[PDB]
Amino acid sequence: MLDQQTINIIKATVPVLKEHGVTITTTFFKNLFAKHPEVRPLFDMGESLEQPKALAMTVLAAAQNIENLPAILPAVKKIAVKHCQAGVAAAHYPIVGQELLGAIKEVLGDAATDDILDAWGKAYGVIADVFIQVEADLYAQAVE
Amino acid sequence: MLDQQTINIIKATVPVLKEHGVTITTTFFKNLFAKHPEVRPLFDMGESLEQPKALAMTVLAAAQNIENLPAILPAVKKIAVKHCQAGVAAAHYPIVGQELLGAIKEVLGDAATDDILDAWGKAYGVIADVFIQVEADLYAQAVE
Ligand code: HEM
Ligand code: HEM
Repeated sequence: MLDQQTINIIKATVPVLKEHGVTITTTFFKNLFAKHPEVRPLFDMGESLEQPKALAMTVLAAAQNIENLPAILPAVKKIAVKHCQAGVAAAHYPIVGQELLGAIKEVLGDAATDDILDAWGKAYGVIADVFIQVEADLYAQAVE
Repeated sequence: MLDQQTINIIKATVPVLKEHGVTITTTFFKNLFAKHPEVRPLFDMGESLEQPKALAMTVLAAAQNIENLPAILPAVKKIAVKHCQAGVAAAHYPIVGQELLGAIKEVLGDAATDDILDAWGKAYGVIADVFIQVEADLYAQAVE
């Protein structure tokens, strides 16, 4: 669980990140696909490489709700179904986290202190752990 | 969210409460029904007054998992269905919390420091909030 200052940072800064949403989203996907070619096949439907554009913004929405994560469970469950369909693994989450933080660092710029970036790293980890556990149980459910 | 000290108290003491499970369970239900006659109709099937004996022990099991509450979601969802079926309200949860804490105080006796009881109050609140939100979404889902 997160300490209070971590939560204060998330609550205080997420509106800034949301205001600059288009930059976060596009930087995130650019860096994800460029630096991690191994995940590109998961985003291949069917026709140029396709993107769930709300992915990063949905992390931010979860973070905004960091104190009432149960409230976002209906969204999580639906996304989790798509993840398990696509073959998302627990080991993917640190990769997504790394590139999200890179995008956050870009948007915040001079305002991107180590403590603030650390805070978002911790928040992402808590949010990812929710998806990871839900998806693990979904994977288990599929071979009942 | 809970602070680290609160969590550490929960982790350290929940095994003691589990060892004394039968006393917690029986004290809880005795006091619940005696002190809150208005909830008795919810435990009325049909033929003696009925008890989900695992109710308190399931709070303790959730507390054991306080750091990975997503792990208990498959159980929570199933219990939530039963709650919404029975007519459990958000306003009921503080009542159950009160009588659970009363039972904990009974079992711990000499060891029931104010800080330990406060920690269990906070932990219960977090756990109850999970059920409350899930059940609120279930209630809403029923009239879509
Ligand atoms: C960590 C938090 C994450 C969040 C909040 C998130 C959020 C989302 C959202 C909102 C969608 C679109 C769902 C829809 O409208 O159908 C999506 C789709 C997708 N995500 Fe995630 N995601 C996360 C992590 C990941 C990770 C680690 C991967 C690993 C590659 C991943 C891969 C995908 C893929 C492949 C799709 C497309 C599924 C499809 O095309 O049907 N996501 N995600
Ligand atoms: C975090 C708090 C709570 C937990 C962990 C919990 C847990 C449980 C469990 C394990 C059951 C048995 C489920 C089954 O095996 O079918 C149950 C049933 C029940 N609980 Fe809860 N409970 C909680 C709060 C409450 C509250 C606040 C009320 C308000 C009166 C309540 C009323 C009931 C009733 C009436 C049933 C019987 C359902 C049936 O007969 O189908 N519970 N609960």
